[PDB]
Amino acid sequence: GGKVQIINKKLDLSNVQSKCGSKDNIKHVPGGGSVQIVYKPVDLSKVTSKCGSLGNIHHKPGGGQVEVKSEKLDFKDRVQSKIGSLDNITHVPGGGNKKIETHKLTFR
Amino acid sequence: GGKVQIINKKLDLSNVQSKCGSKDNIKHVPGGGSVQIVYKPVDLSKVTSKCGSLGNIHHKPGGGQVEVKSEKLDFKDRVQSKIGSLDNITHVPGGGNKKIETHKLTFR
Amino acid sequence: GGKVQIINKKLDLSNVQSKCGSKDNIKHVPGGGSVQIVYKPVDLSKVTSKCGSLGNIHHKPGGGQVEVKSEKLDFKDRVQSKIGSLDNITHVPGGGNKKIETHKLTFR
Amino acid sequence: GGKVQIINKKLDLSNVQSKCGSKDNIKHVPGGGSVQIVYKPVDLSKVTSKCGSLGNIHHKPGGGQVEVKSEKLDFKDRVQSKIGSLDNITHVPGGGNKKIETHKLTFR
Amino acid sequence: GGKVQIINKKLDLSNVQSKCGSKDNIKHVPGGGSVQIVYKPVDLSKVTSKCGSLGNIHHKPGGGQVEVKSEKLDFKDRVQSKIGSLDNITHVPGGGNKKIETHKLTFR
Repeated sequence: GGKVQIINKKLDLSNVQSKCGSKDNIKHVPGGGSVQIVYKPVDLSKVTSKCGSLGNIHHKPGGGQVEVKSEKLDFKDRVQSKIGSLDNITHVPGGGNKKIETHKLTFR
Repeated sequence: GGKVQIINKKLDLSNVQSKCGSKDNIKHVPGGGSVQIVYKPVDLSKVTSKCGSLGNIHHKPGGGQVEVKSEKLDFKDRVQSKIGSLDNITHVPGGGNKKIETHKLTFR
Repeated sequence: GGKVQIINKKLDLSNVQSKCGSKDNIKHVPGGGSVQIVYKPVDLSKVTSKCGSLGNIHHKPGGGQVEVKSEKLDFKDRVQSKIGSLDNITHVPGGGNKKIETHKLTFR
Repeated sequence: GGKVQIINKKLDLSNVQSKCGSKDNIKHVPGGGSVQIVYKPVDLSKVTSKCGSLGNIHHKPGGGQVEVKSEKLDFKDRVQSKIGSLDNITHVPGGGNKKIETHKLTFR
Repeated sequence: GGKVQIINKKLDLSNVQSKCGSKDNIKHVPGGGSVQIVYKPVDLSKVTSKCGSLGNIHHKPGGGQVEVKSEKLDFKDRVQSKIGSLDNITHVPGGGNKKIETHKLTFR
């Protein structure tokens, strides 16, 4: 028999803002010969702006209802190999250099 | 029989702002020959702005209801290999250098 | 039979602001030949701005309801390999250097 | 039968601000040939600004309700390999140097 | 039957500010050939600004309700390998040096 009464009269709301930055993986790479790896970028963000808003309204006297709201994420990883491997690289941004040598003699 | 009464009269709200910075993994890399790895960037942030807003309204006298709200994240990792391995690299940004040598003699 | 009465009259609220900085993993790297690894950056932050807002309203006399709100994160890691390994590297930003030598003679 | 009465009349609130700094892992690295590793940066911060806001309102006389709000984070780590290993490196930012030598003779 | 009455009349609040500094792991590293490791930076800070705000309102005469609010963090670590190991390194920022030698003769 209880009464839940909400009265709103003459409400003036304004200027509700929310801002988020950029999310770039690889961007503005003038260099070369590099190894850049972005592995599993998982995002569950939320940028929300609520102005005079109400949530769910429930009127369940003696209900007994079962409500389940679940979010499951399963992305377990098991690495058995090299992710980023760079070898035998000569990188000379300069000029006029002489006799730049790299060697890799593997006798298995 | 209890009464929950809320009265709002002549409310003036303004200038509700929320800001967040950028989230960049790899950006502005003029260099070369490097190994850059971003592994599993997981984000669950939330930038919210509430202005005169109300949450969920529940009227459940003697309900007995079961409500479950769960969030499960399972991304366990098991690494059995090199993530970032750089070897046998010559990096000469300068100029005029002479006789730059690198050697790797592995006799297995 | 108890009454919960809240009365708000002639409320003037303004200038509610919240700011957060940027979250960059790898950014502005002019150098080369380096190994940069960002491993599992997990974020659960929240930047919120509340202005004259109310939470959940519950009217449950003698309810007995069971409410569960859980957040579970399981990302245990078990490393059995090198994450960042740099070897046999010559890095000469200068100029005019002569006879720069690196050697690695492994006889297994 | 008890009454919880709250009356707010002619309230003027303003200038509610909260600021947080940037959270950068790797940024502004002009050097090269280095090993930089950021391992599991976990963030659970919260920058909030509340202006004339109210929390959850509960009216549960003789309820007996069970409410559980839990947050569990399990990311135990067990390292069995080198995280950052740099060897056999020549780094000469200067100029005019002569006969710079590095050697590693491992006879296993 | 007890009454909890709170009356607020003609309240003028202003200039509520809270500031926090930046939290950077690795930043502004012009040097090279170094090993920089930031291991498990865990943050649970909170920068809050409350201006004329009220907390949760509870009206539970003879309730017997069980409320649990727990936060559990378990990230125990067990290291069985070198975290940062730098060896066989020549670092000469100067110029004009002659006959700089490094040797490592391991006969296992």
